[PDB]
Amino acid sequence: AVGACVLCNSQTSLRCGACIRRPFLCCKCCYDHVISTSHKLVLSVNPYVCNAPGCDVTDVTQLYLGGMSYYCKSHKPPISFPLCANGQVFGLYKVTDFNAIATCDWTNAGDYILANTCTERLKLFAAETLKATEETFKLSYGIATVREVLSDRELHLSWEVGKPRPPLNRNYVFTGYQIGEYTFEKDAVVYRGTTTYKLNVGDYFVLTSHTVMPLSAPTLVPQEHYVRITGLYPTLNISDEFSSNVANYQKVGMQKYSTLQGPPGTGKSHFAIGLALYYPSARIVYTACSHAAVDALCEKALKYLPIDKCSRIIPARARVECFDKFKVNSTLEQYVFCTVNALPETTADIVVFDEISMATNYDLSVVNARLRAKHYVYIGDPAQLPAPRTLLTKGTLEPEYFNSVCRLMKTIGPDMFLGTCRRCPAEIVDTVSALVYDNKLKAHKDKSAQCFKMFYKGVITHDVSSAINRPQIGVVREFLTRNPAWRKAVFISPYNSQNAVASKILGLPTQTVDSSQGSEYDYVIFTQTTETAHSCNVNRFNVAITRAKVGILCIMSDRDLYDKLQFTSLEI
Ligand SMILES: [Zn+2]
Ligand SMILES: [Zn+2]
Ligand SMILES: [Zn+2]
Repeated sequence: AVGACVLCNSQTSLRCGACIRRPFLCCKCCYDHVISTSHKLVLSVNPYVCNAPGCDVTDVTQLYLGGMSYYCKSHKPPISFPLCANGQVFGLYKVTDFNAIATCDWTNAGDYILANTCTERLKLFAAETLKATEETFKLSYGIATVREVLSDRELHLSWEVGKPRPPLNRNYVFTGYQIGEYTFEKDAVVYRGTTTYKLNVGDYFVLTSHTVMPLSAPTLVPQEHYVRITGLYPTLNISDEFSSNVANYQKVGMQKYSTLQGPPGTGKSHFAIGLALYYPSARIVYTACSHAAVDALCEKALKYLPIDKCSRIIPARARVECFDKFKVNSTLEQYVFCTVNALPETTADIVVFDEISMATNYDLSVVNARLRAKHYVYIGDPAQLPAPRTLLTKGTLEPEYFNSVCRLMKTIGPDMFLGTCRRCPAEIVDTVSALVYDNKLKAHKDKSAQCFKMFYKGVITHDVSSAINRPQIGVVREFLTRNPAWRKAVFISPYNSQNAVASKILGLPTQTVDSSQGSEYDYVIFTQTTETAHSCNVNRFNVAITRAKVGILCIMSDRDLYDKLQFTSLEI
């Protein structure tokens, strides 16, 4: 019952029994908590409660020390000291922001803003509290039981009354009863088991709520600048292919952590792998939140780094298929490729943390906890998509509050900017450069003259809250009859349910904007589906249209975003 004060570090025996995470608070801080919030339970070796038989007074503000023991006003002996006096709470060794973090329900943007503008120890408290609150909310959704099994990929579900039903997308992973993890898509529902299984009737599905470990390591270790490349040995022969990156590579070596903002198709992957070739003896751990981002770093590594010195870490509770072509789970290889959640406790010359817009402050802490390293490299794009905040329903989370790295990239700027898009037709590069990159992103490719926009609001139907626009798909179908090059196009929308309808009617492969992030395709068809905050978010829009290598068709609901597309407008 003895720890350091999460606000100021001062030793104490006071934790807040009201806070879900029960943080150690110093007497000066514990007071300013209890006297400002509904949080009145203080703990030490024993609870600060009235010790008189049958008395229920736990409010420290109505409590006194009578000898060794605590009493309320009604029970205290004549010789007693109140537990709250002169801005302190009686403890051994004798905050506005802490209070808002400790009591918020995390449904408001301002809660995430504060969890990212605050002091560094408060970012860990916030990150821990948020994640705790996120997991306890999963317990609020109704259990799903299998009524009947139609096919090997479709069944009929019965939903517990008196509890709400979860969104049936790829985000929401269920546990079958442990008969493998399962997702569902929309009275016929499409089921997808991790382990293939004759899905027994009576079997039930639940959202597994994993207990939240406390955090220790800061989001960002403290910054160190060096006069010379520290702890790394650069090649004197580096292939022309990576010549562009040498100054950035020397910056990586001359400070503790560095930030790389790389817009779509600007060479983030190339940069990350180019780092190993420039520091050829350096042990490098390649990490991201998702298997897809880590796999993408693997595909690049396979092309440039010796396969014998690469390992893909894969936890024995596997959830998707991972990259196969490396030795699996060899923690000691020079090159290690591993999701944040699966990181081993180890050291490294360089940690490369990729897709940083998708990381939470929880993830940034875990990494600094599990990996002791000479250099930390943070790669991604704050103009791209953050991790979903399942609890956030009010306000929009701006890129400067995604996590500590994005806040740095949005405030003091990134240490390094990849400024030339080599993926996208210039029509797309020019659109996004103006929209989210302050005109700093340059087109390598010419205009493709295969980038089209149509303003067509259509009709918005909903499967629950998930939007569908059949007329927008109708327009796409018409377009395809006259544009046969697009037969191979990937269909993209901000909505799973629009994607389900586009699958049936068009037969095109289908992606949400959020699932499309990090991928590229020759041709993209985008239906905005709706005018909502979701569908008009400039980051989501940016990702949507930068997936395309050759052509994009955008059926738009929003005038502002429509007019900004530097595309040939179509009629109908
Ligand atoms: Zn509290
Ligand atoms: Zn304190
Ligand atoms: Zn009492």
